[PDB]
Amino acid sequence: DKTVRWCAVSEHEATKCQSFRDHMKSVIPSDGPSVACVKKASYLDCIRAIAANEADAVTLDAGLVYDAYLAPNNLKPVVAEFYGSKEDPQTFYYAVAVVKKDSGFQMNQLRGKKSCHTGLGRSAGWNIPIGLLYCDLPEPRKPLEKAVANFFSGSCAPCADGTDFPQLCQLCPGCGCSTLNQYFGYSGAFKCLKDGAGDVAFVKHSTIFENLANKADRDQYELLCLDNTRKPVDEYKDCHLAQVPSHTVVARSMGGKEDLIWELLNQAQEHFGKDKSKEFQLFSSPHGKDLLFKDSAHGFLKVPPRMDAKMYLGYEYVTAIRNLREGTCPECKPVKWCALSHHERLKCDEWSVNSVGKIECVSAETTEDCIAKIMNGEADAMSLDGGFVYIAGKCGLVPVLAENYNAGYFAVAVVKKSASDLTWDNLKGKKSCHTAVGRTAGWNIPMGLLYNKINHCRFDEFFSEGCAPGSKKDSSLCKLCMGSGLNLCEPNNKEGYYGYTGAFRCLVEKGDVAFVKHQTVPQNTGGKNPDPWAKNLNEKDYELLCLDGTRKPVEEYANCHLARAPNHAVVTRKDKEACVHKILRQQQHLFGSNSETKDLLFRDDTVCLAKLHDRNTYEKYLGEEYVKAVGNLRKCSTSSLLEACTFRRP
Ligand SMILES: [Fe+3]
Repeated sequence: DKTVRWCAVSEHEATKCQSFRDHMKSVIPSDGPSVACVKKASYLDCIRAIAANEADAVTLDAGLVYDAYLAPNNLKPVVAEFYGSKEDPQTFYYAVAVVKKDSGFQMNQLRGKKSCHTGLGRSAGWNIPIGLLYCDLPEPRKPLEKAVANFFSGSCAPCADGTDFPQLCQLCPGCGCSTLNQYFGYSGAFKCLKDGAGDVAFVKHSTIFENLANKADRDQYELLCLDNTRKPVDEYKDCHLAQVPSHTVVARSMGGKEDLIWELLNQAQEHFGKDKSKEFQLFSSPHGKDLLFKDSAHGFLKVPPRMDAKMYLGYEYVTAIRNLREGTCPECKPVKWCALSHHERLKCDEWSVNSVGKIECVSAETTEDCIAKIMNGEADAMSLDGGFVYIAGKCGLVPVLAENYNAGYFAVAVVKKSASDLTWDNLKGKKSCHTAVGRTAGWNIPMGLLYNKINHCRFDEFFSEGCAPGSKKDSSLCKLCMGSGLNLCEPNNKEGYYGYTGAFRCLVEKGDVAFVKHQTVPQNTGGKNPDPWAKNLNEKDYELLCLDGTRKPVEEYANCHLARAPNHAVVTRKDKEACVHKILRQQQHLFGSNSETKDLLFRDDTVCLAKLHDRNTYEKYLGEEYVKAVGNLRKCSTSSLLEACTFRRP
């Protein structure tokens, strides 16, 4: 059967689920999804039912999405409700801390201030901010209200126990837990800030825009960012306490039935969603409000399949809620490097013991997996080609240090000297060799420039065929690759045409043009590479294509390159930027210019790890022209990590 067992948490919900069930049968054909209805006592019982394979799907708030993820439940987000409208779907809100312009303090200076909260137990106004501040609170941290009462000098915390903790009600005596209290709710807590009762209001990104129509007034307010800087109120995407999904359908991590759940809900919205005007409506009920889904919902969006709960909720949210649940606080130290192979891990392990605890190791199977571990705190750092820096950046990470070899390396187009027809001005129908799709030298620069000439990124229809590792297996740009079985066209070492050397090899054996870096040909000719494919080559037999339309010798790269590559760079989270900057310079003065295979963790061209100063953003580090190019190449991107991050921040 293709049945989705929907979990209801009340009798009114099960009634709506049964109506849902019955109406779907009229509009979905026999080979299509159907609905079964399971009634449990609570959200938590539903989570357990689904983990136990007694049900399949339930829609949850953020907090319960977190509970659902924890062992032994192991559920994940699969479909999101959206709001507002189809043109600009709203899936998330942002919890923010709003303050007055010129009030003279940062997030790490909130102790002693006056706070305005929407209400005790509410997410944006209490659980998140207090969650994030948890370890700043004085001991004993239980009971929580007492500890908060002794952190802020006074507050309005609606619904708090002012009798036992009067500080929490200084700004709203009684701590009224209703609209009768002028400082209750989102508009209430903002008002508490605006009227000068408090110094900080813990509310939503939209709260200020709903209460202040004129920009001139909003310019008198700012937001506290967790890096202890301030930003304008319309920049909440880069300055929030947490990003929070409004309502999320979850399901088993393995065994599903993700695709069935989406097929069901997508067809349900199409026949019974917003403004469909049938007797049955998905987003309302005669039996009650917010049954199964929120009545305000306008539809559903499929959650990208790479997404897990921690990535969906985000690192900020998870930190906040972890603190609340676990109640654990520390008493700088170990940087967790991410390895991508057994040989990367072996160098890392012996680095760890050589560093004396200062460095530790974690491994993942691909770069993206390693990036995701950095985003969620399972790891802290790794070094990346410019193309992965962009992806890391879109995913919220920052570059901290750049690999130096000597402005960085040159991306060049290599060709065989014999075939003296080839020029940059027309490579249409020729055979191309790339390091990998999405890398600086192999793709982003050359195809970036190419995009401007042809105005599309279907490069498998420009070149006759090629090898560009990471392409779709049925693409003409996997035809020249050499990997066997499942390894064919894979962006890793089991594919011999992957990477700088690989792409040059590809040119030598099969291609017409290879997109690599300036030192690749010199290093793989003249006997320096002893492998049979390179041993007997000399660099004089290869030439570079210049932007002119002319050609030049390989040593002449400085006047015959496509563009300057931004260097490979170490990336991490903003909250570890300082510690990573410190520990690596302290480690490279000990183990720098003063791997057992090739280019493990860092390139072997790397002489030092260099300061970035003001270029600690992916946009500022890569430069605008590089970012523009990659932007245009996304239209044809197949990176599932990038798809997941962009779902959360388009
Ligand atoms: Fe590179």
